Amino acid sequence: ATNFFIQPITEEAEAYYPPSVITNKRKDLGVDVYCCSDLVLQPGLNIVRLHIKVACEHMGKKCGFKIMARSSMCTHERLLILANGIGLIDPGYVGELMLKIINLGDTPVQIWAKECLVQLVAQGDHVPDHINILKRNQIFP
Amino acid sequence: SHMMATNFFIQPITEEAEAYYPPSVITNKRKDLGVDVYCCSDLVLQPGLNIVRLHIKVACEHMGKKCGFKIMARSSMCTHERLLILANGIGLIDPGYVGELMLKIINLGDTPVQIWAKECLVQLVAQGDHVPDHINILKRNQIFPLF
Amino acid sequence: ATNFFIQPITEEAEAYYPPSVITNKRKDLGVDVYCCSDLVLQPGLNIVRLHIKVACEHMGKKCGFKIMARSSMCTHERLLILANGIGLIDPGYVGELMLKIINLGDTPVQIWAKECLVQLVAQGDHVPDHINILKRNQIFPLFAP
Ligand SMILES: O=c1ccn([C@H]2C[C@H](O)[C@@H](COP(=O)(O)O)O2)c(=O)[nH]1
Ligand SMILES: O=c1ccn([C@H]2C[C@H](O)[C@@H](COP(=O)(O)O)O2)c(=O)[nH]1
Ligand SMILES: O=c1ccn([C@H]2C[C@H](O)[C@@H](COP(=O)(O)O)O2)c(=O)[nH]1
Ligand SMILES: [Mg+2]
Ligand SMILES: [Mg+2]
Repeated sequence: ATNFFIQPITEEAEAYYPPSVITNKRKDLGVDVYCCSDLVLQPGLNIVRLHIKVACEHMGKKCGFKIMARSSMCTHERLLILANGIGLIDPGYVGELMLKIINLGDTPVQIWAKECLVQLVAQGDHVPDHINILKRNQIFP
Repeated sequence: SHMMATNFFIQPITEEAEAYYPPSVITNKRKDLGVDVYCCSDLVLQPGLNIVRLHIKVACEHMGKKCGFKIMARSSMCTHERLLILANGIGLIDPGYVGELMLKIINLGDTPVQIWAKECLVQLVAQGDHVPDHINILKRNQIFPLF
Repeated sequence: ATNFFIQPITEEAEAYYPPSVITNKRKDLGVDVYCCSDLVLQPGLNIVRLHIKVACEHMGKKCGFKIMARSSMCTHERLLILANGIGLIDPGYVGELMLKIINLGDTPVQIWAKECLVQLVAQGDHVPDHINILKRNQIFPLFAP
């Protein structure tokens, strides 16, 4: 009914997205995605790449989805917000997912490749059945 | 296929909340998407991140199954003299959560600002943006199975 | 299945919303919407009118929609966000769309009438099939109380 397809673009992303078919059994709404690189976020705006191409599918038809902050993105010591509130991904988009993150604080803050700052939410808030992680060399299903 | 039922269940947790949530069934005949929700207590929010308890337990139900909901700011939250925004753009609550609902509010200004018990800074929106049919305001001292 | 109806309220809106029917051939989720006049946004809160009445309809029934920033609204030289994150428009609202924009920088920033800072997204995120731009000088029952 509702499935995601994630393809790592970079060598760094490959370390975090080994090819795999995840069945979403706890029925999580959002698909957490990694930073894939350590980065230092300056006060103000930061362009943050997510190292992945993503396709979402609902009832067998390619559909859009939304990039949303995870609850832990903003903590007391890290005042980080998604510049656009919600990242709206149109079904026709086939490029790399990109983030704009504002560090509202006065000093830089460190993020680690292992962290998931944001989550992918299918158009319509449909809970995903499967999350397909494709090979870098692979071909989008 | 054609028409589904969507309902919210709000249960007050504190004595302050009982003032704003008398046991009641609210019918949503205006077909508003969101469910306004009170602060219940006067609070001073410091610059930066503030964790605000909402004094309620919330369940959302769609087609008879417990579902998630979304916390969204109301227009009244941010005023010229009170630069307030929801921390995570939109709050995302999973159906399994049965704790007290909490806001993450960022005070963007340099000075402390006040929120007041009677204000609704935020509204609850069912997973998938379904218009609620009923808002059930449950008695405080009750055991309810959906929680 | 899912249609937007946009009606310009002001003469400034008419500069950007000529009467026409737009097809959404790319199947984008959002409907880009213009500022309609040049504005100076001071540091802190700014109330910004959008000069339009909008109705959304899905499967023959009036529904809600959401105002969302476009990723181009915020750049290194203009630190702009929507105060409310997402603007929730109830299916019964038939007045002018209004925006609360926070300029997080320390200096006024200039936005131009032709820029589209936000987009409209149907309730439930349904892809729009048609975007109808209605004539200003007309009363339409979809916008009745
Ligand atoms: O946070 C975001 C928002 C959008 N996009 C991509 C997918 C969209 O289809 C495309 C154009 O978006 P606007 O510039 O029209 O918002 O950019 C992102 O990668 N990240
Ligand atoms: O804005 C929010 C986000 C989350 N939660 C609840 C639901 C989650 O299951 C639980 C854990 O969230 P963190 O401790 O990760 O914030 O808190 C809230 O009450 N408000
Ligand atoms: O950014 C926004 C949010 C809301 N509204 C309109 C549509 C809503 O139905 C109405 C009341 O919304 P609150 O004041 O309840 O957010 O205001 C806007 O014009 N712009
Ligand atoms: Mg309201
Ligand atoms: Mg677009």
